Amino acid sequence: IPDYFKQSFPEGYSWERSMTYEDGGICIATNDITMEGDSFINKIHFKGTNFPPNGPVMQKRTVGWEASTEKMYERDGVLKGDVKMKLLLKGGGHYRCDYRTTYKVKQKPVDYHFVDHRIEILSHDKDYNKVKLYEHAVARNSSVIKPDMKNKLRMEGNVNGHAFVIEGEGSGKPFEGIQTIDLEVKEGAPLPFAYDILTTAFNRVFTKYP
Repeated sequence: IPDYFKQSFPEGYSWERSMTYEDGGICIATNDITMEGDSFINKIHFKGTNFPPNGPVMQKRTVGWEASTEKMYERDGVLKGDVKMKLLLKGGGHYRCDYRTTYKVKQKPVDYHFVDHRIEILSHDKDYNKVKLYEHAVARNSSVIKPDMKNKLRMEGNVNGHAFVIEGEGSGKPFEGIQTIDLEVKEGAPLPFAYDILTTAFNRVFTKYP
């Protein structure tokens, strides 16, 4: 399996993602990923709208994302990833969302493969102003990048009219597909919406490819 994300460096890559929730809530996000030495640099823009004021996002009733499988494939020479995601609710149901991502990797001109995800909030303070987040990602069939590397990000976001800024400092194992990050809300505290809707926007370079 080709690893178009690691091959994108040192130059880097970007991605664009739509997230369509089952109750009309919609989020759009972009990330521009560069590398400055031992660290990846993520510049993230996140916008979300049409979340019902009584839905699980605006009432903070989500409990985490279910493990997922993302189908990675090529069309028109562009790398794409689709994954049906499920957000678990405190009452036991699932709140569904369709993710569609365009991965603008190094190679403009490039057999699908999968990426199995597990993402989890390991700890958080009361209002999620500070969050420790973890991801595990592995690709499976149908030396610019050190075994250990830092990952830094800044997100400028607006959800249902509420602006906010979040920055994170973390590290991971690019070749083992493991990473963690410490996230801090820098503007817009306290967030009035479910933190879970942001965590997947907080870098497929941290994926275990054969």
